[PDB]
Amino acid sequence: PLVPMFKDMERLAQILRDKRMDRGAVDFDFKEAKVLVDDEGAVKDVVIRERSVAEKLIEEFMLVANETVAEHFHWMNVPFIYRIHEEPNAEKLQKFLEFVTTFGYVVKGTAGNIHPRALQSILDAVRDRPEETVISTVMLRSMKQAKYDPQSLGHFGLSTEFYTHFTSPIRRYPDLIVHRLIRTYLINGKVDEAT
RNA sequence: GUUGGGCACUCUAAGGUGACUGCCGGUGACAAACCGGAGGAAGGUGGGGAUGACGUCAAAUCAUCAUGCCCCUUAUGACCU
Repeated sequence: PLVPMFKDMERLAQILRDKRMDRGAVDFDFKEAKVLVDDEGAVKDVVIRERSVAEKLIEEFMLVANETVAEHFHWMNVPFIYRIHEEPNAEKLQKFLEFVTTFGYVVKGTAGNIHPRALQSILDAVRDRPEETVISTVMLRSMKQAKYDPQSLGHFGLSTEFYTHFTSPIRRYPDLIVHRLIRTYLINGKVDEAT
């Protein structure tokens, strides 16, 4: 009974992913380790963490929910919490652009006005190359860390203007705050100056 | 800097230019906003500074005001070492 829904979920996730990549999001697909332990905490193995179709599908659904909530509250113009990723440091990024030129990769843009899509075009060009891992690593080191902020400053890595965390309030206090602000402003209608 | 000297550059004292997110767009209600993008000595409150109608609250404080209610009065007074 669920198989038809799962096939529609896969198609929708692909449509959302295609849109996200066309918007110029940076797909940072790095090989992470997963340490496997037993019930006694003894190490059994160290494997590559793979992101499957099912994880990527849920990722796209949580992303579009997160974007939709952030955009809604941005236009409501009430105090809210955002998940921001600021523009890269122009000096670090200039050094990265000089670095990838040594491998013969030429990027369209200047370090002070780079579009995320221009970085994604490098990742796509280095995919399945020996130099992939290192170009990827030096690109990451040129980016800023994402953080929580009351200002909607956008999310460079996701190439979006509106982003918040809404989808995990059991394990993230920002999401729990987002839920309280939703209840305060939308459900209870409490948009008064003192609130 | 002496020794002149209008003393340019000082300097000092005004006066006056001066900056306005104004220009100018990316987004978007061709909106806002924000990203800006230039000019410029300097930027978005050019930056720090700056503002009453009914003033008003056992605010705060009986050393605010109270003497409160004190009191000692050749002494709950001053002078000396």
